[PDB]
Amino acid sequence: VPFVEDWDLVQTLGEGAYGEVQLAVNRVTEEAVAVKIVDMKNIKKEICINKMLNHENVVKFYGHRREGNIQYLFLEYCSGGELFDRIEPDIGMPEPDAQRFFHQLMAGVVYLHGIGITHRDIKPENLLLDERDNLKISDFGLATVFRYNNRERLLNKMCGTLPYVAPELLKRREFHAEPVDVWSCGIVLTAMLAGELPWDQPSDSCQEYSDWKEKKTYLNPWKKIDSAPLALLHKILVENPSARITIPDIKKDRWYNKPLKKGA
Ligand SMILES: CN1CCN(c2ccc(-c3cnc4[nH]c5cnc(C(=O)O)cc5c4c3)cc2)CC1
Repeated sequence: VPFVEDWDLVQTLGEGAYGEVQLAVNRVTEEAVAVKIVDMKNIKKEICINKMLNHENVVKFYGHRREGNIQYLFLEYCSGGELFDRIEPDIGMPEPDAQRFFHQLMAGVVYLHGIGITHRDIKPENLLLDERDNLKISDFGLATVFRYNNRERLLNKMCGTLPYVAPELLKRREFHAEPVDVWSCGIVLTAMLAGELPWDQPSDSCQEYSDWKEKKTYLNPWKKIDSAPLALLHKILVENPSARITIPDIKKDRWYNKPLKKGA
């Protein structure tokens, strides 16, 4: 079965910081793939990190090939698109659906953290869905190593997306990598259950963030969220990253372990 690496473009799937992502369809084998096209006239590091990854909740990397100035990355096509488009504005989605996606998100993040990688930009636009609605983490363009030879490195680079970034990234010179990813997962959960982001950024200058710190959960988005997931959010969206809930303890949370959804 030759000619297994000959692709035909069809649709613009999206645009990232470095370039655009297009759907490409194979020749003989009829495989569909996502191809990231960046005009280099950062992606080197993105490719290196992608080569480390192999997990059911991480978008698969197939390979790379450059042509002078234009770098191509070949990646798994997720026909369900972005989680972003499953979130209904001002509504969210059914709690059992949110719970399942959150379970899969945690699985993916545990995997990454276990191999010493932090994503640094978790948000619904970077969480894709395959044909069976399985959630897959994508876009490692801001990802980096925070643990190597069993030694943790503190981060200092401000990066990510403001509504999703943890407060310590705006307040402290250095910070631990893992609690930052945990925080963004909490913002994702909030979005799934409310169809709105709670604040522009987690700063003292942001009224909506002050309200949350004051425990005004009679306001939106919190009043739309049931007491059980809201109790989890209270543990995740903690300002002090050392007091913030860790993933092992998220996995013990009452809502996290609530039977909600029937199998397929
Ligand atoms: C209304 N439209 C519905 C469909 N939609 C959409 C459709 C497909 C994708 C899509 C599918 N597989 C994909 N596989 C990927 C691998 N890496 C990336 C990346 O940004 O790094 C991005 C992708 C990626 C994006 C993303 C969005 C775009 C909005």
